Amino acid sequence: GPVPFSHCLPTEKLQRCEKIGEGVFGEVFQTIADHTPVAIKIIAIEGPDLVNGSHQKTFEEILPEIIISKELSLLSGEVCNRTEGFIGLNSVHCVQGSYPPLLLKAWDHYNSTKGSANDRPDFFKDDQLFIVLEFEFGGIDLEQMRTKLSSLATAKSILHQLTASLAVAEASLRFEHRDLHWGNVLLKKTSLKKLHYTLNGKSSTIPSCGLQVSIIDYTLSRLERDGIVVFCDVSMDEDLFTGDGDYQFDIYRLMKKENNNRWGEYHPYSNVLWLHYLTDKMLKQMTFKTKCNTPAMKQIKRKIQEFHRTMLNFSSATDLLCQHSLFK
Ligand SMILES: c1cc(-c2c[nH]c3cc4cnccc4cc23)ccn1
Ligand SMILES: [Zn+2]
Repeated sequence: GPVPFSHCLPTEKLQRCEKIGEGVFGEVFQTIADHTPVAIKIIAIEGPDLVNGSHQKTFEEILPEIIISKELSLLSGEVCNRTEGFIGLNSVHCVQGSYPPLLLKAWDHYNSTKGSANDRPDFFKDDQLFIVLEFEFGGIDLEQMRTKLSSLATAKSILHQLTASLAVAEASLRFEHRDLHWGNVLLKKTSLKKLHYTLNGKSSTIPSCGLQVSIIDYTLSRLERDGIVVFCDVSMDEDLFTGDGDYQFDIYRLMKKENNNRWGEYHPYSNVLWLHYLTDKMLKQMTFKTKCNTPAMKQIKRKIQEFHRTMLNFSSATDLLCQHSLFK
């Protein structure tokens, strides 16, 4: 059976909710559970009302996200193919109720301060179902940190972390993110100097520059285990491929070209495309505490420029991580 909203979000948890993000198919709140920060994603399912410009997902249409979230969450505890560069999934519930006024309050504050593209979620009836995913808290997204990084050395760490994470998921799960815009890259402060990953049994380190990167939001993602493929089939979707105003929206069309609109197949080139979009963002749309005025910064910039103009000649995140000069 579904449980009441109160079972997942009792009052003290609701009272500490702060909205941190959104999309067509999800509101995301930060809160505290057992004195520990968490991020809660809430998705309306199975209901008749339009929400945020779409029909609601069915339970079946949400399973891919749940499954892929569970799989990627495993990767921090594996051995041969191991990374912390995804996000932990703690729990999944099916909840029933109208939307809690306290969530509406936090939604309102977000709308007042950052602005929303979503409908105010205030029209759901007390029979409405939602999926509630509780994740580990992964930090602040790269878009909101676009004026906050220390230098291009930090950016280099971020690219390396992302490439490694995607490589490990490629090797373990034939994973493609398929929607890795800069909202889906989280940064968190760490006092670790060196982050560790293991790819096909070989362990390596990455200088952190004080950040841990987490890749989030598996709504468009694809993977497989033992020949069973889990993905979001967008072969008939029209909107996803007619965006403009940002390279982000070319990526969707370039992915479609690479895979011939067959979304069940494995095309890890999609990870390269996203990494290219991210590198592009770092070179064009970011401001740094240290400017381009030292030999070191000139060199790292030159290297990231060389990465930008050569990376699309590689076939996967694995290929980039193993072969590209940037990571040597
Ligand atoms: C839209 C926005 C988001 C989103 C923005 N900022 C976030 C921070 C999180 C931290 N940890 C874990 C998950 C988190 C999720 C988000 C996710 C999905 N769709
Ligand atoms: Zn429970």
